[PDB]
Amino acid sequence: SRKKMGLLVMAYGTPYKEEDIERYYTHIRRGRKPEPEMLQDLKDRYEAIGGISPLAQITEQQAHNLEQHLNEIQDEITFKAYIGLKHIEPFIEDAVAEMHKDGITEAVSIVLAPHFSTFSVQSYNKRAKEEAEKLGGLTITSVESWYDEPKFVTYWVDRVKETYASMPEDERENAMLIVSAHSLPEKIKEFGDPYPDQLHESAKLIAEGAGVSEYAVGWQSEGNTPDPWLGPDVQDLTRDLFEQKGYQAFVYVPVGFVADHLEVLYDNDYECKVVTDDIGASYYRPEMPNAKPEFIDALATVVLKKLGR
Ligand SMILES: [Cl-]
Ligand SMILES: [Cl-]
Ligand SMILES: [Mg+2]
Ligand SMILES: [Mg+2]
Ligand SMILES: [Mg+2]
Repeated sequence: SRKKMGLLVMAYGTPYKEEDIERYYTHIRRGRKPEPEMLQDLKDRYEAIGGISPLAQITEQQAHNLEQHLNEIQDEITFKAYIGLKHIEPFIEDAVAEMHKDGITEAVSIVLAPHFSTFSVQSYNKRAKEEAEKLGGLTITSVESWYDEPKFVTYWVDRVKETYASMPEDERENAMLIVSAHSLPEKIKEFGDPYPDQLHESAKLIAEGAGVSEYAVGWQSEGNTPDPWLGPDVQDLTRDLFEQKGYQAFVYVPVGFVADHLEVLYDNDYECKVVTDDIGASYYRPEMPNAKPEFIDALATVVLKKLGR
């Protein structure tokens, strides 16, 4: 009696093993293979964060739990999850072609990145729809953003509350909250890309809900191109804020990311920790959503709301 629908879960993607590093970054670098020294460094970074194997598993677990949960909280639709990635197989097109072959005719998509941007989200959705249009007989409704879903805000608000609560007294009174997301080229502004504003809005909503009056907005993990990228970078912001007010502790909320991957386990947990360790301040970074029940419910609500349920 249920209506069959495809659940297209898209994401950036991650290597499955150390030997994937080369091709994964070549793709990210738009066809330019990393030099020998860079390849070695990347391997060292992944080893330092506990290994690669767990990365892709988080995404698979996210897609799977979301599929099971949605199927349990409503009784009108039966969802079937398909993972589509940008930088490694299964690619976005591959997932769409599979849904078609399996007989899916109606699907709903969601990107594992809360803020809309013309660079990624719009591109992912555009590519999924074009593949479906090319195959025919299949339509897709795409979630464009969900950073403002109350349940998602609540997740971070609660994590931040716990973090400040566990803080000593003299730290709680001189702590700074830094909310960040993946940095992108500044040129996106020429299209009126709401990306920057959505990050600032997430920061305001999380700070307000947690009761934190002192916070800043930062970017991280910027790529390497001649054109300028959104700033300031979390590393510089941390130092700059310290040099002007001398905070004793920094709380990092990489709201732009949803899992324990390299741009949090290393770009925050290591690179940011280096700076805080250097200035003599305490480092804090709340648990990422990953595949936890609270997060999966938030995502389920996002999907159902998109479908008018
Ligand atoms: Cl939407
Ligand atoms: Cl949006
Ligand atoms: Mg091996
Ligand atoms: Mg919206
Ligand atoms: Mg970097």
